[PDB]
Amino acid sequence: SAYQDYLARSRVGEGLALAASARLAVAENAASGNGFSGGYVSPPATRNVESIRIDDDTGQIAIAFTARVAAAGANTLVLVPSVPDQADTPTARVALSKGVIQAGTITWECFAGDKASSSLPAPGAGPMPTDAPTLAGKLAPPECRA
Repeated sequence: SAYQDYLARSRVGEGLALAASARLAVAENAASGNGFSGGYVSPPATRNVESIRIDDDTGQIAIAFTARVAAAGANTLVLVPSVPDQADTPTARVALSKGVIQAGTITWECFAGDKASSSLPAPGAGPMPTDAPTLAGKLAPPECRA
């Protein structure tokens, strides 16, 4: 129902905001050439957010929501970071490179479970999720959707 979607979307948006902590951790580790989950302490679990985790190799962030939001196994959103292949007049986007000093601006793309390709502006597509998200796009903000 439209009303049920409203409840879920509000809570999913809160989860995405709470994941700012992880986006900052990934950026700090990228700036120092460290594994991207290094030093990251996720905030307390809430009634709506079960966990926020960082992939140490790619910097992808997985947000798992509680059953208040979506069923188990259909409850995860993924945020994918990328950088331009070169800062000046890029021709493509590339996944983060573990161990490399990368202090430039990171672009994050949100993927819900039904989003089958990257949809970023110039310089083009970002990487796909490593672990696939499972949250239905209808429950997520529009830029996470197919």
